[PDB]
Amino acid sequence: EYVQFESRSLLSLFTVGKIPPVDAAALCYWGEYDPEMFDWSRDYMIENIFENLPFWTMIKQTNWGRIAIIALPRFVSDLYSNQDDAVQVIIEALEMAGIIGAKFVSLTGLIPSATDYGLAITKAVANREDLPKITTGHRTTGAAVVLTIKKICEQGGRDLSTEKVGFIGLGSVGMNVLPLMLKCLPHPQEITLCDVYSKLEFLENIEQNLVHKFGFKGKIKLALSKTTVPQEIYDSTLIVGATNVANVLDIMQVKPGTLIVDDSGPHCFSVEQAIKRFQEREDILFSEGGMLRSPFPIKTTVHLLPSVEAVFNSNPFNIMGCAFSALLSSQFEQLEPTVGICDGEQSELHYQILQELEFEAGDLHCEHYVLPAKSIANFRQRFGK
Amino acid sequence: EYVQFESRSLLSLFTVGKIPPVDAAALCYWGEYDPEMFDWSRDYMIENIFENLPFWTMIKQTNWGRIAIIALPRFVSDLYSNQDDAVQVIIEALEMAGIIGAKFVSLTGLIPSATDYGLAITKAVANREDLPKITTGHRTTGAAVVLTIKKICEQGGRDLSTEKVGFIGLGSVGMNVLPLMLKCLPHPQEITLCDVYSKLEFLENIEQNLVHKFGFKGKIKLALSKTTVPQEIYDSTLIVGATNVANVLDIMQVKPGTLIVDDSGPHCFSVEQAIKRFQEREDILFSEGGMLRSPFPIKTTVHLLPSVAVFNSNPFNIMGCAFSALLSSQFEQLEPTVGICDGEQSELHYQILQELEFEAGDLHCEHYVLPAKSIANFRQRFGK
Ligand SMILES: *SCCNC(=O)CCNC(=O)[C@H](O)C(C)(C)COP(=O)(O)OP(=O)(O)OC[C@H]1O[C@@H](n2cnc3c(N)ncnc32)[C@H](O)[C@@H]1O
Ligand SMILES: *SCCNC(=O)CCNC(=O)[C@H](O)C(C)(C)COP(=O)(O)OP(=O)(O)OC[C@H]1O[C@@H](n2cnc3c(N)ncnc32)[C@H](O)[C@@H]1O
Repeated sequence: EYVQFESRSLLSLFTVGKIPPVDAAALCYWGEYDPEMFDWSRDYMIENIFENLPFWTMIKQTNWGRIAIIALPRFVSDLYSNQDDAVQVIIEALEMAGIIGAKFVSLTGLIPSATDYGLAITKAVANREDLPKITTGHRTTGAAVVLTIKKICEQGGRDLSTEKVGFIGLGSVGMNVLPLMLKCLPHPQEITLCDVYSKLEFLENIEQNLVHKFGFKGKIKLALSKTTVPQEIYDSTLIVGATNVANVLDIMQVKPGTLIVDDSGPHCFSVEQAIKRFQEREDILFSEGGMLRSPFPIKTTVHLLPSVEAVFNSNPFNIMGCAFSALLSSQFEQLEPTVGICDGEQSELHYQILQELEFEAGDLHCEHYVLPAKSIANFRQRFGK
Repeated sequence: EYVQFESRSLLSLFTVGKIPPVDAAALCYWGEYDPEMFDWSRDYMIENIFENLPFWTMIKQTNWGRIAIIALPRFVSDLYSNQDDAVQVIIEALEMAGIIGAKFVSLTGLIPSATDYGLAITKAVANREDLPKITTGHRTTGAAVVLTIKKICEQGGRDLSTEKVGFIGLGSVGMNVLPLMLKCLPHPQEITLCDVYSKLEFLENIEQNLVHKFGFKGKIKLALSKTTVPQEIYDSTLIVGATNVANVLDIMQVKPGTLIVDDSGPHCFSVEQAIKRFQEREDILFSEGGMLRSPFPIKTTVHLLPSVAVFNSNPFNIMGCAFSALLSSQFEQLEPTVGICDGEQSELHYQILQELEFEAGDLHCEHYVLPAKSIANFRQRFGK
């Protein structure tokens, strides 16, 4: 009904006028390469499975316009292993996106982290005016995470003002969330900042800004990670994750009653262990942080790659925040696209427009698993006020 | 080499900038469907193999620009039985062609014959301004045939002024050839006009134009067909075919020393029997008529449809009416042709081709090339 499978090439159908142009696009990639998960080398898959070409795989038709989902013919390790190659395949994808009508293109996942947050792309296309504008979409991602913090506190039966909040990963997304949360929601009583040892000075500057720029009056703690989070993080009652490193948090050690919002992909904790613990004990709440719930249902068209071949039954109201960011920039000129580490209060404009449009966070879920509403109510009966 | 196989979609490669745009396109179709498919239905091919989409299958890189070859997702019988659908899929292919750069698009094969010579396409594109221009390319086809007539007489040791010429099929292509032949080459001794019985009045008018308009002083004979060609046609020593019906001419009945230039597709005689007879007796010269020979080798990129001869192709050869779309984009005086146009711009095409050092392709029929030594034997037994 809201999900339609298309066996024919979306690009071919577009070029003969059988499907309309899109207004925006979002670039993704094929996860991570593991030699024990595939029959062939990395180079074989890139050349023969992905054909070294970007692949237009989905259309998301929202009330605010159409988004093409385009997959780069690369794994995440390829983006980091050669930034020049990453930029060149992204430029090939931007040329395709422009032909099919995109005006703005979102860089999802770790594409910003691997490309100087878009700046390496913008410099390589500065001499071109025929390509769509790029955005990391991270201000909208930041607002989706704050909306999820709001929702998981509501579903948990608690107020944020009583929480001890631990931030795991204070990179581009993480530092969009922390100031916006302080702007939009009641201040918690304690904030822990957790990142790797080499970012201690960076974290100490964040602590200064918490006191003197963002008006935070509660307790502040710094927690340095090595291969995993230090044990102090398990003192937090709300954990907010935005790491580029999987499984740094042991979900079996969070205390009963803990709320977890995580935009990390893969998650900073084990999804299968979190689900098992929730099914057995119903004593945590956990969710993706970057997903928005549109007030109107979204029509999704899906064209699977035959060689690469949870789509059906997927929630038709849900859309990823940074993907939707590209439509926000075309609909509302004030919501300018973002490249580089962008510091400022413009995230509040993303939060305000999302609320005026009656977006909220997606219902609590983690990859394939939706937390059933009765189990959430059981958690709330035991661990709320 | 000059032929390059590409396993990836040309359309995909173009949209990422790995293939440059083209200057023109030519539409074709997937031959004829019949129980020769032995394993798959017609609707299964159209719905699941062609996917009801045009298929960009080749690029030809010439010294005068690039042309995309695009196959319509239909068989030839589908074009005649349903002119409405044929126009609809052609307009879909024109939108793709415009996206990949084509300014002019040729309609090859029987597409003009089944679409009122492009008039039906022009009608349905109405006021749309986002599509490339179409052309039948038949004025360039006519120039290729006249160039082949010139070439087969060169190599046969014969001169046209002493020949008895029989035209089989006087449609769009055939009537581009005849006036142009009279204008560019020495007038033959005799001309026979052969078409279907229902076109008698049309042929009678051609005869009046031959004498009073084109200044032909030789003998003119009309000889209609009811199914196969009448016996009068076998009195001809040069036969020029352009029918939309196959196997109306019996190659076994032609006299020794007969020259045959055929643009029919499939041919109006049996290709198998023509080869067999030529090998055993070497008493006929026969060739395609619509094939041009470029002075420079053409580089071809081929993307074969994954479901469904090319490397054995002459890299100098290019089909006349395909090339016509490139001529229209290069030379603004060679206007595109839609409908039965007649006219005498045909000389311009012929003159431009000679200017560019084009000639007819070497004598060949489909996959078979007539060996140059067997051509010399013919010239000994039947030339001068
Ligand atoms: S489009 C919306 C973006 N989100 C998604 O697409 C879903 C998940 N996909 C991802 O690619 C990533 O998980 C993120 C995008 C969420 C990473 O975000 P980003 O902010 O762009 O990446 P960045 O490299 O700038 O910061 C990452 C952050 O994580 C810290 N970190 C690494 N290891 C640790 C440990 N062990 N503890 C704590 N922090 C850690 C990095 O040092 C860095 O600051
Ligand atoms: S790129 C240039 C186009 N040529 C080709 O692509 C190669 C061959 N492909 C074909 O589709 C056809 O063979 C032609 C294009 C050569 C057909 O020519 P055209 O002029 O466009 O078609 P039209 O229908 O206008 O005329 C055909 C002609 O043949 C007559 N005819 C039919 N049956 C007979 C018989 N038995 N005898 C004599 N003539 C016959 C038709 O009445 C009709 O007038």
